[PDB]
Amino acid sequence: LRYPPEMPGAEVKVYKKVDNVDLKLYIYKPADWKPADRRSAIVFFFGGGWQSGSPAQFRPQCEYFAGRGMVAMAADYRVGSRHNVKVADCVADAKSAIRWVRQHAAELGVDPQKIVASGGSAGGHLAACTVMVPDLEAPEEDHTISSQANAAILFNPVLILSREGLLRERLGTEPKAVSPYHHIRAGLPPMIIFHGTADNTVPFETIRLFAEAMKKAGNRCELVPFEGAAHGFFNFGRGDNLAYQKTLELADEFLVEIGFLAPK
Repeated sequence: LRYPPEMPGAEVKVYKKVDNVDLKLYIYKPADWKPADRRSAIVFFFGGGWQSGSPAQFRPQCEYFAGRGMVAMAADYRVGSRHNVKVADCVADAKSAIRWVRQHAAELGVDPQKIVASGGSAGGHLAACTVMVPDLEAPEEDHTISSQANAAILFNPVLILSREGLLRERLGTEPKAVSPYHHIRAGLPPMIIFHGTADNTVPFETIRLFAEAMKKAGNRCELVPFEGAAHGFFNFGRGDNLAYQKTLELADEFLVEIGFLAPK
């Protein structure tokens, strides 16, 4: 992976300007797309510990879901190795991207109620924050436009950043305020999570505990273990793309199930 990324075929849009950085979305439109469409959308946030990473990470997935009829995009967001930011700033950027897509839904051919947030590791944390972590919004945006996504698809996310009830210098808030686990509650959007049982960076148990508490609150939170798999197992090019193909087909089925995508 390289940064800056190369996204051939993508329409580039600046979704946020902050400290003289133009943050871009890379948009992959489906065949027969028209502005008047009301398609589901998916916004991918790359991983990289809130420090590095590249939007190119989820370029293959964007091309897949565009091929299936969604408006699929990969968002850039600020990260520590490039910008003077903390985790809470990345959250604000991720929320800005969801808000921007909803705000621009009509020009994007998008149903503002069918916006999916997705990502891997730190990017999976950001996607989770856009469905359940309150506040941390850009202060000058229009908060009457919701930044909350309507579903989530998480690839070994980080969901617990605080040991309360169970890099702190670079969270930018008290740990609970950026910890999805600490905001579990009823009435949340549906989500599916893929995680390797042998993940040595983000322990599988933290995700199992999250999903159990989330089901107890009545939420559709499906955790799919990948037996013996390590961190990053799902990426294109890893293994023999078996896990890559498998997470796509399970994510596809999840989107058809919740009514965001038509069956193949």
